[PDB]
Amino acid sequence: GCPDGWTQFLDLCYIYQSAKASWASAQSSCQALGGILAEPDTACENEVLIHMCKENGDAGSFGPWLGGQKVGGAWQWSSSGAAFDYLRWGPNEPNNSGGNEDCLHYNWLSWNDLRCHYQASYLCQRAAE
Ligand SMILES: CC(=O)N[C@@H]1[C@@H](O)[C@H](O[C@@H]2O[C@H](CO)[C@@H](O[C@@H]3O[C@H](CO[C@H]4O[C@H](CO)[C@@H](O)[C@H](O)[C@@H]4O[C@@H]4O[C@H](CO)[C@@H](O)[C@H](O)[C@H]4NC(C)=O)[C@@H](O)[C@H](O[C@H]4O[C@H](CO)[C@@H](O)[C@H](O)[C@@H]4O[C@@H]4O[C@H](CO)[C@@H](O)[C@H](O)[C@H]4NC(C)=O)[C@@H]3O)[C@H](O)[C@H]2NC(C)=O)[C@@H](CO)O[C@H]1O
Ligand SMILES: [Ca+2]
Repeated sequence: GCPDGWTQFLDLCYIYQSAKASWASAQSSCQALGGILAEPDTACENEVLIHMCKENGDAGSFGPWLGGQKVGGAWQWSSSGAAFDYLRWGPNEPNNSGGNEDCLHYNWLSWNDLRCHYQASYLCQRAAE
């Protein structure tokens, strides 16, 4: 079971929220919905979020926040501290442009590193009931 207006995949529920929110603000928003920024650590979870991005007309540059973060030099999922294993970086990413690209988001439907105060839409996940 997933809540109404959310998209189901295996044991997860996702939702796209149109916003102009920093990564931190987006996290706070997902937490109020009982969830977290989406952490697509499998190829198929990414395909589902990508489909949602296309559905919401957010398939180009400065696509939505995801829950990956760069702590020091290490790319990891926020909720778990897990180092990225499966990767979905876009071509020539990550590139750390301007030196402060410490948050994960979709850029042209691929992962990119972006400055965390950039204002974007966001994707949340929660456990299915
Ligand atoms: C109001 C006003 O006038 N404001 C302007 C303000 O717009 C402007 O900011 C610049 O805006 C432009 C236009 O949106 C930006 O250009 C696009 O950037 C996106 C975002 O990704 C880049 O930027 C972020 C940082 O913000 C960074 O995290 C990413 O890594 C990426 O940086 C770039 O990485 C490249 C490798 O990935 C490097 O080689 C670059 O040097 C590096 N850029 C920087 C700034 O360091 C980006 O996605 C866009 O790229 C698409 O479009 C171009 C042109 O068509 C293509 O050449 C690209 O290949 C890419 O196209 C897409 O590529 C996909 C695969 O990658 C394909 O799947 C897609 O189909 C294809 N899509 C299309 C439509 O062809 C742009 O490059 C830019 O970042 C802003 N800043 C700068 C400095 O340019 C500022 C700046 O002057 O001025 C204000 O006045
Ligand atoms: Ca980048």
